[PDB]
Amino acid sequence: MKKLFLVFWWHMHQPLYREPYTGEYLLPWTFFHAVKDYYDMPAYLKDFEIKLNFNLTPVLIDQIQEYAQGKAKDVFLEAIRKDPDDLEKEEVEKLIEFTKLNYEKPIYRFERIRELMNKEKLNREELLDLQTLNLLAWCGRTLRKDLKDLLNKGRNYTQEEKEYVLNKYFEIIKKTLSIYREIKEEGKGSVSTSPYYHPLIPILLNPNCVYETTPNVKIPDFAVSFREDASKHVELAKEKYFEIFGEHPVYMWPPQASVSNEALELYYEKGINMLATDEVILKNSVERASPYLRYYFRELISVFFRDKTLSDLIGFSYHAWNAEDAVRDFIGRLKKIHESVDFQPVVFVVLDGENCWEYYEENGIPFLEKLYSTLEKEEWIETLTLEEAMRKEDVKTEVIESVKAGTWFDGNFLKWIGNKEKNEYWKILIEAKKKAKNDYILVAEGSDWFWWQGEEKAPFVEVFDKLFRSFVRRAQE
Ligand SMILES: OC[C@H]1O[C@H](O[C@H]2[C@H](O)[C@@H](O)[C@@H](O[C@H]3[C@H](O)[C@@H](O)[C@@H](O[C@H]4[C@H](O)[C@@H](O)[C@@H](O[C@H]5[C@H](O)[C@@H](O)[C@@H](O)O[C@@H]5CO)O[C@@H]4CO)O[C@@H]3CO)O[C@@H]2CO)[C@H](O)[C@@H](O)[C@@H]1O
Repeated sequence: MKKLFLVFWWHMHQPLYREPYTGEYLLPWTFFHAVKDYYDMPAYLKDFEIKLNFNLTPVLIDQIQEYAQGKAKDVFLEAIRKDPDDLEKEEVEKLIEFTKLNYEKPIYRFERIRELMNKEKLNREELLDLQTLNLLAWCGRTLRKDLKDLLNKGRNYTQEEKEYVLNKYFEIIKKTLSIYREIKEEGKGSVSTSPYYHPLIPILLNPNCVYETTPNVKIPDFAVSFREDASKHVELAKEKYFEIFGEHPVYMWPPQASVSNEALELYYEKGINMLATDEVILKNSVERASPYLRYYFRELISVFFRDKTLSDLIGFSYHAWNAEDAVRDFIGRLKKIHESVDFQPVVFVVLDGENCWEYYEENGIPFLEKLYSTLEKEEWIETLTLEEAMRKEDVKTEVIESVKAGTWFDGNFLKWIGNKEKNEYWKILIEAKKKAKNDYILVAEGSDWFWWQGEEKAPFVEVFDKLFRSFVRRAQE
């Protein structure tokens, strides 16, 4: 039987939201995505006989452990936790703006939220509901079955009921990293990591990588070298992986799929057997390649290229469709790949594993449950782990010699460098690295800080600029 080999690689990352001096988490994005996706995505493998693979960044690992140890001083979560009678006006405005940002996401479709937002003034019992419903909107698949009745109530929540939800939420956080260990040991999937603080390795190694796809951009004069710090990102991530899993990582996802001939060399010298990047880089780098093949880079390392179409469909398109339609579309495009090639194709599906689900109905649980059940019965599709895909001899392999540096965002680095605003953050980093006396410089080399800068008016970009400038300052002391 000619088979199609499907590889799912779910990338999970949250930049360090913890302000260095105050030790306060200024955004609750780690807590809400952990209680909703970080435990629940692998928990699918307990109920579906398929293979899924996950990528965890070290900085995400650090935050979840702090939240699981009760040490994270989340300011927003404290506004949820407290009785509304102890709530200052600023915290109440913070709660209402958080609800306004998510008001139109399907996971916030609670009738009570319609009322309370249309309400001009709010009493304590209404504020308790704005807190509790805000927590309950971010409920993952596991606890959605457990707290079904609280979720069915929809209103008239109490302080004790909200605190019960919160303890149940923290139990999931305490169980999160064990499930990644469990699915790795059980063979139900492979776990990978990225360089520690999600940096852009091609830029740190040689900033001239931006001109390979964007020749007339203006980048800041890099008067300092970041090549040593680039190795530290890879090297420290292997130790965090060894801490959690007891072995060194052999598979790594380059942050934002960023690859260069130099990064690939570095990943080879630090022991990475395989990495993955986007189809755009393949089309820029090699003449008429297919993304359905294992690739050897100069015999040193193995590179797989993701399917941009299928991955973006889940990441951006399928949320609008009914669940049955999206799954049928997905299998339809897989059936066309099967007939497009005269070999047994490998189809790599890589995307962020947490951010798309909030825009889906019921946090995407129906779509995922129909996709995993469909994939269970379709026998021309075999889901694989990254390790199984590495050892499989039914996957055609070709050797390539070069790549053109880029990312999965248009094949260029323009989302992080190129304009005056983005270049401001690099000039700050370069000048600070000249004076950097601690490793908080590595936090400031994270990709997220540069992403939010100057693109458009966006949510809580203030908070990102505060942390960047805080990490930079603490890096020079
Ligand atoms: O810009 C218009 C555009 O986006 C709109 O969505 C906005 C959301 O409605 C809003 O919530 C806003 O706020 C958050 C986001 O919700 C939250 O998740 C926050 O946290 C993380 C991600 O969770 C995390 O995964 C990480 O993501 C990385 C990703 O892992 C990596 O693979 C790569 O893709 O880069 C991502 C960023 O580096 O980091 C972010 C933070 O860095 O992110 C936001 C900041 O608070 O998010 C959207 C901003 O507008 C609407 O969808 C629509 O108007 C448009 O499509």
